[PDB]
Amino acid sequence: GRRVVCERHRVVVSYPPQSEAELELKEGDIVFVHKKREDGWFKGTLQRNGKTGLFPGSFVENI
Repeated sequence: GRRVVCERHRVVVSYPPQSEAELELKEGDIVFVHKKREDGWFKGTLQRNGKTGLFPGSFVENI
């Protein structure tokens, strides 16, 4: 019941970052979601490169 801050997701649609605040997503990447924002952007950390940043939530799916 305690907050989930490391929720495992898979990237469904690749996303190129518009700035350094954003994460590059590649299809198939594993991303751990720390926060889902009211504006629909997620904060998470990629397993592949260890980077933390913001990305559009609709581009990922729960595992």
